Amino acid sequence: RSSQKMRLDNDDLTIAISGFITNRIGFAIYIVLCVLTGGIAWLFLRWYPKYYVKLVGCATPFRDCQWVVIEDHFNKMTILSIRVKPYNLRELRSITYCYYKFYYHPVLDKFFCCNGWKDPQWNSMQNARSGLHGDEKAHREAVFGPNSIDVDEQSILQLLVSEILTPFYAFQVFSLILWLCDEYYYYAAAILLISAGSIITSLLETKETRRRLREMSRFECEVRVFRGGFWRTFPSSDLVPGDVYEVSDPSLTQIPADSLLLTGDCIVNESMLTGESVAVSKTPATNETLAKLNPAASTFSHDVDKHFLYCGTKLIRARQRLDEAAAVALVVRTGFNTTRGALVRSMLVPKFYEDSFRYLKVMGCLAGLAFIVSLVNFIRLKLHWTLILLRALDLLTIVVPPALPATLTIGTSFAVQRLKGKKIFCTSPQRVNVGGKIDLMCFDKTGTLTEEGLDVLGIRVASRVSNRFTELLTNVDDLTWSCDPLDPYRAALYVMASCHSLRIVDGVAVGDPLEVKMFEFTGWSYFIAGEVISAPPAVGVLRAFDFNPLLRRSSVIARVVGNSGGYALVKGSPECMPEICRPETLPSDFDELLSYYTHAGYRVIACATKRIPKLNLVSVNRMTRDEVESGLDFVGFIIFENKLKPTTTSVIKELLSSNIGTVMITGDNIRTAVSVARQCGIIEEHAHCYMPRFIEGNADDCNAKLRWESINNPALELDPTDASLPYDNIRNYAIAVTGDVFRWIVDHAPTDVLHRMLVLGKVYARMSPDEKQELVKKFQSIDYSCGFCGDGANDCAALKAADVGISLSEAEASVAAPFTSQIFDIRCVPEVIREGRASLVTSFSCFKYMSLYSFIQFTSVSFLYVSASNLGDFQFLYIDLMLILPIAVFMSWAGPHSKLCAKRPVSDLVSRKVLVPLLSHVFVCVMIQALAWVAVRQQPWYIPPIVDTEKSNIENSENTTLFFASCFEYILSGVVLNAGRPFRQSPLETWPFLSAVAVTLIATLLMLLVPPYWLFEFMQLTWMSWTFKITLIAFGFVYFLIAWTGEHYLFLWLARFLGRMRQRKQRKLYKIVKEK
Ligand code: BEF
Ligand SMILES: [Mg+2]
Repeated sequence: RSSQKMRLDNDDLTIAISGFITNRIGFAIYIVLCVLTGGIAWLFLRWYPKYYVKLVGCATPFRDCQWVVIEDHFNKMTILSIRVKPYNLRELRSITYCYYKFYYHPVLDKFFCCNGWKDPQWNSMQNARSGLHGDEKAHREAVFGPNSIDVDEQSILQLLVSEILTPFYAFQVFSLILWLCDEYYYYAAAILLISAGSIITSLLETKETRRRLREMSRFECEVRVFRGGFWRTFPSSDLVPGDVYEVSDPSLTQIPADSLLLTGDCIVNESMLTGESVAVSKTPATNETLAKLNPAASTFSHDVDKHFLYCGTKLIRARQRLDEAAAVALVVRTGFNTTRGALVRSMLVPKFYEDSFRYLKVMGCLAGLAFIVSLVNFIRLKLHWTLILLRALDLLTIVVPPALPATLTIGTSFAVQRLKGKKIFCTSPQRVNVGGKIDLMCFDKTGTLTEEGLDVLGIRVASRVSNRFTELLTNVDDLTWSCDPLDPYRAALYVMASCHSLRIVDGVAVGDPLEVKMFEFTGWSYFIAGEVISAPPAVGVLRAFDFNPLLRRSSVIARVVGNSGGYALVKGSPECMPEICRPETLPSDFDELLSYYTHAGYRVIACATKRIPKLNLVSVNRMTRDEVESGLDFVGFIIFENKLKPTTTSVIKELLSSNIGTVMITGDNIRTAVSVARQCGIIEEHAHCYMPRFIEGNADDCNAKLRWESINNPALELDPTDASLPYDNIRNYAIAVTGDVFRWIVDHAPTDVLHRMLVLGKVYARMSPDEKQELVKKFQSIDYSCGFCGDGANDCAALKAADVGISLSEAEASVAAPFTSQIFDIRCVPEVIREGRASLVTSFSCFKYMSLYSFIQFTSVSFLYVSASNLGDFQFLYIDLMLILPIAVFMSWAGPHSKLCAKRPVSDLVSRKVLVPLLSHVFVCVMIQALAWVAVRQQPWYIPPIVDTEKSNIENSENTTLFFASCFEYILSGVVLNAGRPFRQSPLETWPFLSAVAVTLIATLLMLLVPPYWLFEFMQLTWMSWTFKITLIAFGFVYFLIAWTGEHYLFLWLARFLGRMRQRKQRKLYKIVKEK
């Protein structure tokens, strides 16, 4: 065999592998053998390697191969090499591509994806609790390896060539060489140092930020592993499949590796990997799950899910110790194979400046014509042969300025610093300019909009005087004073505060996460719990009949200090309670209130009490459970909820103000996602909802029909044959799609169902990571640009597909986003949007200015190549150093405004609104230069330029006039082409830029009006007339006025005028279509 095609199911790649030996016996044209090119051939074949491979390697079978080459379906090429190890076949020939680790098979002569995955013959029969008896940490750790070591930025060269190395290098290097050959001492060095400093600074900054963020993601833990029948502590990075450890140990807080409980139980919280906001319980494996276990499965059935622990899931509680341990666990998948890991690896597999590429190619095309005409004129004047190339090739390096990327990078860093000054850290500087075109902002529910746990909302009390519920009573302070365990209020306070199996450790209890929050809601101090000292008596606890799967309630026998008798306090599930309680106490509104509080997403809990007169140390053990819950008295409801973060609503309001659509994408259920949306503002307060349900046939059938119904009032609907419009509070509505209906729609849709759904859909629930990324792709296909404020691994993949990615937890693997935040809130988005818009407008301003610079320079030179006399060699330097770089750099020294606006900056460079003002600025600048030149042509003397010689003489009156006019144009155009009040702070407010402009203009005025004689010789000036010296000032002033008035009024009007003359986004059509 000599080739192979894989099939990668986790991410569709279908890679192609082919093996090649190293150089031939004769390799005289190898990359370094082409030393005549040196680095040129290296550059040529670094990106496109087909010639590289055809030059070097020939086909060899995989048995004797020396390096393999990998080809995915993007037609993107890569080259890897095999490794070698001499023990268990006699050699593990293998390769590694994007963290997939492919093993050779000496028997069938093909590659395999880790031989699939292992199900050991010794493991999983009945009892794999023996442990790794002997040497099974060396003979088996070689195959599997350590736990999730990512990369150390393989070499600096890839980072340099990807993040920083712009395509402008070739012409820039040629320009530096030409200037070196043309006696440019100062400016070549200035350009080289500025570019090198900026690039090295960027590379070092990004490397250090990446290191700082990656070091925190290690999360290394310690575990008490069985080895050979002994108990030994070990680091978390020393585990292989078939190795037992223990869970009940207090020092453990996160599951090390994906596992399978064998003895005991536990309660865990899988929030981040799935999205559910409810803690889950686990149970052992009964020798039937072990046989029905294939670790290769992408997602398990319900049983094996019920017995697994997922790596990274937070451990809440375990069966406590009796010196021993009661929660052992087996290890099945370690490394990248873990479910949390597989998202990280599959994230990295898939690999505006093109406008600058267009400008570069157009400028090169124009430089061709300029070169042609310059050579024609030079050969017409038959000047010295050497001087028919150098000064006839400076045209190219002055029509394609090389100082552009440096100033763009500096302007970007002036915003990256402001971002890092607000606790927001950026790991990819390019995305800042993408922040100014966000037209949709997607969120997540658990962890970003709302806190990650359940919080008690209030207490409802079933009075005994009138069988009617009472108000919400959100605070215990009002609870204590309320009156009518004979009093139901106290019988509710006791059950909230006492009656729980909590084990306090450090003044804050640890245990089941439901009654804990209840305990802190009570606020008392904790086998007796005395009330807060700031009148409630002291409660005593005797014995607890705790939770049972069959009977959903728990009970406690308590004794008040003051009273002689005792009480039985029970807390349970309202579904089963009424058959226990005394029927003449239920307030007849039980069903309605329960249904109301359940159909909104909340969760409820019922309390009941029973007085018992005779209680002693004997009857406590004598009486069984049934007598405790024989007949009791209902008290009321304890209502949970999913609390919002305190500041989310204001941020959502401000985003809705500035005409930015918002949607919510979650993984929880829909019944609470709708209510969470309705509280904050994503859905309007009175807007209806509409859900699509299969009228007949599940997602299996391709012919199934879908009915779009309401939620609050069934039997009502909007159109299905498809209009997504109200059939037959009606102008506003929103569609909330489940997680399987969306899959069926994307599988089958008339392309109008999908589009109207995507325009109207607001609250998606039960969505999976692949569903999330397909949704983001469809969102971008209808011509959006959607940011994503995700926080967990469950939505890591989407964070890569979005245009702008934010994150809320740098600790976990959500570092995929180009951004990262250290203040966990939604208060992070408006700042990013503001900075993005300001950076966009500043980048366009600087780009237009630096592209007008070239035309100024070219016109000034071309008025002079008629007589073959350049500007000089020091006026060039003054213009290119003291005039451009200060103005161009300091024009980006500002910050964004404080408040958002409904407006939006332009985003397309080649549009008919960024280019027309530029060309008209050119057509006023050339007008004023040629005007001054004509003004000096006739009225003043000395106007003859010296006839052509071997050395192009440069002391004329056609040099000095077109040097001052050019200088004034540089300064004033730099002032005018600015970004002011609409998206930045007022220029008058910030001093650096305006003071730089003032000092430079004073310098020029001093050099013109009364020039020092030593400087009058240092440059090649010539004497002028007082009147003409005033005239130059007048020309500068009128350029200022004309440029300002045109830039604010004229050229935008002419833009629309020419657009209308030329008259002779897939969405924003559907909105009008469905306006009703
Ligand atoms: F925690 Be979220 F659902 F990504
Ligand atoms: Mg999550």
